[PDB]
Amino acid sequence: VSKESERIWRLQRARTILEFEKMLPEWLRSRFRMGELCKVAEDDFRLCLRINEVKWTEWKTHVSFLNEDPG
Amino acid sequence: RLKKRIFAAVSEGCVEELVELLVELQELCRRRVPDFLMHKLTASDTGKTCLMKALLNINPNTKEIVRILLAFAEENDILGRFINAEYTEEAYEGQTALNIAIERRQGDIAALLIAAGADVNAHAKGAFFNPKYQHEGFYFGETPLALAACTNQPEIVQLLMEHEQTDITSRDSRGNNILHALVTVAEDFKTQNDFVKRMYDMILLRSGNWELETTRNNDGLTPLQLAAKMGKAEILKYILSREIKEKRLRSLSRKFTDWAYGPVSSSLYDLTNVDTTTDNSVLEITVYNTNIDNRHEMLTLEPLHTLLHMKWKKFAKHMFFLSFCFYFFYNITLTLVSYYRPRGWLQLLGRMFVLIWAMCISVKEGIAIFLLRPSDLQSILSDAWFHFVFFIQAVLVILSVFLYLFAYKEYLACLVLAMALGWANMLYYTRGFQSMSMYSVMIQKVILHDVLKFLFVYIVFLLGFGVALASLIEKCPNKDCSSYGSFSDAVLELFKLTIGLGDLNIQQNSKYPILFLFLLITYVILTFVLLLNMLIALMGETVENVSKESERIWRLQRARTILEFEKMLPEWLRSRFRMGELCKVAEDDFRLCLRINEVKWTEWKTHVSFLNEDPG
Ligand SMILES: COc1ncnc(OC)c1C(=O)Nc1nc(C(F)(F)F)c(-c2ccnc(C(C)(C)C#N)c2)s1
Ligand SMILES: COc1ncnc(OC)c1C(=O)Nc1nc(C(F)(F)F)c(-c2ccnc(C(C)(C)C#N)c2)s1
Repeated sequence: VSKESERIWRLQRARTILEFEKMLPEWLRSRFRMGELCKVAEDDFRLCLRINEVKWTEWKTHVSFLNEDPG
Repeated sequence: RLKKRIFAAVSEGCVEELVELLVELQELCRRRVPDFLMHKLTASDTGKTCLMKALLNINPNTKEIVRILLAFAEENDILGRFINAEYTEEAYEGQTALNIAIERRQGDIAALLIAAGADVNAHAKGAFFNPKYQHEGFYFGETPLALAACTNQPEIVQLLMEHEQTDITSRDSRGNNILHALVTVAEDFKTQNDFVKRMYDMILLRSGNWELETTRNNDGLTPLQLAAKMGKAEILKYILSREIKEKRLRSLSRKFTDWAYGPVSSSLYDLTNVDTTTDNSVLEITVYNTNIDNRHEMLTLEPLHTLLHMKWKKFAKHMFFLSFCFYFFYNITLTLVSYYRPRGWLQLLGRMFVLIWAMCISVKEGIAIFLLRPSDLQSILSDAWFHFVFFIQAVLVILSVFLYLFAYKEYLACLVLAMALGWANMLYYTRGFQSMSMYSVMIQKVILHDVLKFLFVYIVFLLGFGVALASLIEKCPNKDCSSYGSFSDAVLELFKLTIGLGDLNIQQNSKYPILFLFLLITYVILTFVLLLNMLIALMGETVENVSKESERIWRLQRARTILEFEKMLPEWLRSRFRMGELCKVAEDDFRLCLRINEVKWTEWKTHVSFLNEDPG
């Protein structure tokens, strides 16, 4: 029942987030506008969302990346 | 341009012959002294060279590419200033090609660079490698040895440690050496699978000497005190009980099993920077730091656990019982002067007792509050909170005596409040005994968490339905025509409807009686649902969680009480108690060891080692 209450809270939270995003005008929505514009290919330039993670298990040489200088 | 051409030729890696041709052309242009060559081989803005740019972009043909690059550098007497070129940007300042070859987990190329003269003592002192927040930057110790250790590369660590020019005892920007950095980097077992403990053991044995463990960073913290400060419980458990059975590296041990026969084992733990006789030991740090929430797991490690147990048995049990007895008799006298109030032979003697003891309690708990750092008050079921209620009660007592000496009538409110709060504060002492600990923590959890939330929502219900049923009731010319008359009348009737002292059938006197009874039955149903909700939350959630949470809170309060009592004693008394006896460990070691005999009846192994084989 606590799973159920937490799940209901998360679902209604997402629902009211989307409700509130619909009330704003166009300019306020464009001023919030989640997502940074990023070039991912030769000429792609698609809006992305950045997520940092730390994994201490899958040790691999890093050969796929867009920037060679992290930060 | 040739710089961009060579850079792309060395980064793409699909063409090594193209960089060979460009290097032939570079030698041709150089035929026309070293500075022009390295200005055409390193990006002037950042400082990245063809070695860095080649190692950042790894491909199956990068070993031959770096061989070609180092050959061209050696054939020009420039290898020195080329293989040890570093960044210049304030983000990766000091990063070298060895750092880049180790972060890419390139063992062959790393051995190549070290055998070609790369300074293994380079310090990546840039804002990326010394960040302020994780996930933006990565702190490893600012050294290729620390980088190879922090990223689980035991073979590169062996290669760097078997080097002669390497420096294991080198301190980075923060003063952290390899061991402070390994402590800073350790996370958990469900996150790292416990390789930092293995790297710690390896780097400590290979450099067999106390210079790494006795080094203080820019905060004065050794690796052990640093593992205590940030709650690295696995690293701390490893260090605090670390037994080297090798005959030469046994002085690096902290626990010396010298006795084991069957399931029994009498070991000798080390108490050098542990047993509360130094500036800030592992015991005091482990007990007093409230920025981790891992103390429950760290106060169970063998030396700290037995040290707290023995401090208790020796003096703190008695000091706690005397504290409890004094507070109990102070509360009894406060009760007696509250009941027998004036409405001076021995009464004033007792009042002066409670007044001087209230002043003493007030100064004590006020001192404790002054040096009471935040993050202690993070949890409500924490001992730090009690200093506040003890202070408030002592303040109420002295304020009531002040108001009684003068001609005020409100001294009785303060006196009765002080008596009630003292009897409540006895809960601090019942949380110090063991059984009463579980009982009192369960009671206080119920109250402070669930009773207060339920009481907030229930006060909302009470006030709402009291206004609703009071506005529905017609004024009438002044004996009790109604029962839900004034607002306080309605709130009282609803409250004692909840606790079972109320009747649904009263003098109506209202003009909308069906709406009145609908609202009343709605109150009853909603408050039953709320009551049963709280009751279900209690009966389900706390049958398993607070069961152990009781032991957690008891252990924390016990440790904090033991340590403050030990601080209260005079220095000669502390010197008298001072658990732990001297023991010769090596040629000249002579450390204060604590003997702990542990019988584990689930033993399947054999023991052959000793310090005094003759069982004590
Ligand atoms: C709305 O329901 C609730 N919602 C949340 N919490 C609740 O309890 C606090 C309740 C509830 O009804 N509680 C109870 N009240 C009483 C009363 F004695 F007062 F009658 C209970 C009772 C009655 C008779 N014999 C016992 C013994 C001593 C055997 C036990 N045990 C207990 S039980
Ligand atoms: C007297 O017994 C009854 N007879 C007939 N109907 C009843 O229910 C309406 C009842 C009954 O239990 N009433 C109650 N009133 C209250 C009050 F909060 F208001 F004080 C209850 C209470 C008080 C304090 N902590 C709880 C916890 C959080 C432990 C729970 N759960 C519940 S319980």
